[PDB]
Amino acid sequence: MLTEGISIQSYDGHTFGALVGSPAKAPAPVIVIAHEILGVNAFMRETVSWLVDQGYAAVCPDLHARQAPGTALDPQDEAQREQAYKLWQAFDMEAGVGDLEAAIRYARHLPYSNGKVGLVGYSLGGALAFLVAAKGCVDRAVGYCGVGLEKQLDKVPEVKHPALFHMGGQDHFVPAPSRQLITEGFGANPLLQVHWYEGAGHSFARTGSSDYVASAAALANERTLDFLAPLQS
Repeated sequence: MLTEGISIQSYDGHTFGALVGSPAKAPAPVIVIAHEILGVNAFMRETVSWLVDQGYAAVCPDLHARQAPGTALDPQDEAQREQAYKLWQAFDMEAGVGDLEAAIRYARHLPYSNGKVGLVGYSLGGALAFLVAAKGCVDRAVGYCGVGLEKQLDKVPEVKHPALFHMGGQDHFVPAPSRQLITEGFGANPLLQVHWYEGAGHSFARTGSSDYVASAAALANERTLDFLAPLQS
């Protein structure tokens, strides 16, 4: 689902929609949400609503718009998971970062903005959140369950503002050696935090997932809100 009429234009003239949640009160910091491989779906709707309830405005851009506008896949359906994996395989990460940078610029200019913008990414969005933190577009970045972080360690010293990462300890995408590489690499830059959730799998914070772990999701989410709170006026 996207908000009708919202259109954000990127570096190369590509435009895309977004689901937008205005804040309960103005002004407010704005959180750009980088979605999973499944697009702007029920979990994104829940995430916008949650951040609005917590004193933010939120903007979830349609990152699959270069491939197919309005992707909103339900992870309960095998056919829809299959379409998501096909979209991910083809997804241009660099163009994703560009679209997120455009969404952040859009977020800064919203009429109720207090001048501060954060980014929170899940899955696909978690890996994009690290890349955006390296570019420095945002005031604070958060990434849940990003894949392939161990292949981006050269970017650790590029991070110049705080970024927080939540990672499952039983995430098959991040096996023991990868976890070790990420832990040692990220540890060199005190602007970064990486927290591991022992006993929790890849989608431990996604409501409805068979991977969901309430205790872990609760702790990660509490940490996220405490990390974002300094952006509030």
